[PDB]
Amino acid sequence: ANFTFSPEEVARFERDGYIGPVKIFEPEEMTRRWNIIRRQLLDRSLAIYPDSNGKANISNYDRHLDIDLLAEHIMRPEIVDRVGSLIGRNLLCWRSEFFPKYQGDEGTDWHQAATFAHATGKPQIIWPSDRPAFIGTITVWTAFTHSTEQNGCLQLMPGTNYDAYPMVLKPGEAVIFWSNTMHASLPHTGSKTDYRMGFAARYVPTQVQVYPGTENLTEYGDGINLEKYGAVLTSGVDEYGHNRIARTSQRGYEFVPRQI
Ligand SMILES: O=C(O)CCC(=O)C(=O)O
Ligand SMILES: O=C(O)CCC(=O)C(=O)O
Ligand SMILES: [Fe+2]
Repeated sequence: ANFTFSPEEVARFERDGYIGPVKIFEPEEMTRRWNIIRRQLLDRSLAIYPDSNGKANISNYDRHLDIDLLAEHIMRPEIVDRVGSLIGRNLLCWRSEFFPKYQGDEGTDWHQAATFAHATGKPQIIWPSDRPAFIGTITVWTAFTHSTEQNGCLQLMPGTNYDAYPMVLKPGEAVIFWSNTMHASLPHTGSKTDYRMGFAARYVPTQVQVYPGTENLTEYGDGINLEKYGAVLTSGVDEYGHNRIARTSQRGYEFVPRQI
């Protein structure tokens, strides 16, 4: 079993800043899992972040650190072998978050997101640098429900300032892109019972510093509390040790690095 990208695939990712759809799970399997996960999300008894109104809580950040199925999701070979083909075999999953969309939600115009924390503007991800430090993170956006044009799917732009495709996904399919890739989104114009649920997991090679400058902090903002936070070594080895790391989830799920 190997899901590394071909030189071709890797090439078009380099060209577009994204690649998708890529199958992670069969639609029925994804749905089966999401049926469990959806209910488990409700129990926060072991969630690493406390009750708050910050987006870390409201958008359920890093539940892969306490929900078994999410813990397994970020470890999946279908995800890891692919991301590894892009930024290396020594991979860290430093975050996961949910992206729901409901009837009436508006779309967004063309833009690119930054990895700075909203509450403080502090950079969350810092790459090694000679002066400006790169701050991007490969994001794996998995459709837990279908992502359609009708329910507000994302929009990606081919090629890379200058030199409108809808990324529709079936449950279990994912789109992989740099967190700062140019994108937009359509408004949700479907029925009120048709919600879209995307689960995003973000990865950075081991040499990247996650949550820099927080050595003596816990309360970080936006509901994020680093006390029980740790990045997960998804594959390879960590020759750095400069990041908070979680070898095990709050429920005892052991994260055994995959040797692509
Ligand atoms: O969900 C949406 O409607 C837009 C999402 C978006 O623009 C983003 O995640 O960068
Ligand atoms: O994950 C990202 O790309 C940005 C995250 C962010 O801005 C935040 O958590 O406040
Ligand atoms: Fe966006």
